[PDB]
Amino acid sequence: WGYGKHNGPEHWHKDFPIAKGERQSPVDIDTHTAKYDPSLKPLSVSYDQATSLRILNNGHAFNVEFDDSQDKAVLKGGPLDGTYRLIQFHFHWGSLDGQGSEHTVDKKKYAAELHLVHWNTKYGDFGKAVQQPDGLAVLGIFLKVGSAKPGLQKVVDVLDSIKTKGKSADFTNFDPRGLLPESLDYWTYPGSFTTPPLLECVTWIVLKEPISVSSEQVLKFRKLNFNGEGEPEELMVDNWRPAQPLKNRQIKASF
Ligand SMILES: CC(=O)Nc1nnc(S(N)(=O)=O)s1
Ligand SMILES: [Hg+2]
Ligand SMILES: [Zn+2]
Repeated sequence: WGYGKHNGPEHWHKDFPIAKGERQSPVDIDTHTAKYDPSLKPLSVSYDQATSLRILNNGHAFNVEFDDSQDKAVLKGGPLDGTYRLIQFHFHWGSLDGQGSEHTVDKKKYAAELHLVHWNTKYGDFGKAVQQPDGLAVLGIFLKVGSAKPGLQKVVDVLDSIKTKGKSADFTNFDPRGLLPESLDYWTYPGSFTTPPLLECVTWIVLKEPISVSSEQVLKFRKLNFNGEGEPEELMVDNWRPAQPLKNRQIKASF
């Protein structure tokens, strides 16, 4: 599967029939139809103990991986019941600044989207959490092009080392708190992974406020490759899935 004409999102249903399911992601967030729900609690992001391990180009995005053997970096509160552990974060971006996010807000696309993936610890490991309707919680953050985000720079600087598919580099002591917006206001709805296998195990929490990154920072993302070393070079750009039918789900807003 991939993102090109012949293996892109419109073809994914043939190998993963869940592509046409009832709670697929991403979706367009219509701000006027979202329901303010006053019983939604504040989010609790406790990332002071986080331990990053490595950064990896996996052929469709680059992931920073975290040590999740202990409650080191956790998400709770919000719409969640239970503690969810951070296992990795990745981005989806475009070839041009006016496209790149997966979720849109009143049909507006942003330059990129950050996903911080968490799994529900009551299920014991990640592989069990993908068997449950509330197994995962992904925190989504929009990126707009503007001033440099200083906290993103270590990530941008290592990208040359993992240019092609399969490469990795040790990436310790990166603090994910430098990627968070000021406000933790959010929208939440029940959804899925946005890449195959597209499992419907995710409570999505999409933050209202985007973070700014510079043009130079998002250009470095665009220099990555989909292909492996020694293959024809395919630039890793536009690795996003288009919005899916909300199909009678309700988007709740914390504000
Ligand atoms: C192993 C893993 O994390 N897989 C994911 N697949 N899609 C994801 S996304 N784009 O919805 O955050 S995370
Ligand atoms: Hg599931
Ligand atoms: Zn993602």
